[PDB]
Amino acid sequence: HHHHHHMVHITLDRNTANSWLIISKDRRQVRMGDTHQNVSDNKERFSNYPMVLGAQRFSSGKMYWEVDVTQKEAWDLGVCRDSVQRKGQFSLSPENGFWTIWLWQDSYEAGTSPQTTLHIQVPPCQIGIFVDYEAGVVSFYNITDHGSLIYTFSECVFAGPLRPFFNVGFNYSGGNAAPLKLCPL
Ligand SMILES: CCOc1ccccc1N1CCNCC1
Repeated sequence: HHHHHHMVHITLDRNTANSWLIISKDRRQVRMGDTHQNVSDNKERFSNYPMVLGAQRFSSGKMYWEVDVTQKEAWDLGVCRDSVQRKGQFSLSPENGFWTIWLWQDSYEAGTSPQTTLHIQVPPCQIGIFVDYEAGVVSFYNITDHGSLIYTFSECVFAGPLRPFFNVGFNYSGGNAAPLKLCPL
């Protein structure tokens, strides 16, 4: 791909974070803490999952960013509507306002309903996310494998402003403590 030139500087929005998340001072890294992080509750926080949004809102244009997933066992990445449900249980689907891929139990899947199997020969350590608002496209790239395509959602119905979306995953195993990191441009 030649999408790198639409690079945007993403930072994480503390106010949207699940109360167990720890966001770095520079707002570029997030990990699961071992306990509640001593913040007050608010209507923006994701309550059932270790999720957080980017601060940036997009309603037009082409945008690209990269995320480091090194040594993680489980995570979700992509974009979502600003108006997604924050409280209780829900599935990641375009019908619910999410355009995502994930790693879970040694397999990669796209968050369609039902989910779609991904075919990745080189497990990625960094993922590139490309959004073309006008075209209705969200694409995922394997930076570890020379930028090879992972998945494209097309004919997307964004239906409002979009925010970068992250899930660091639980750490029931003791093997998923590593952070998600936004990579430099
Ligand atoms: C591990 C302690 O639990 C959480 C920690 C952070 C977010 C959600 C949960 N729950 C929500 C209720 N179901 C169990 C996990």
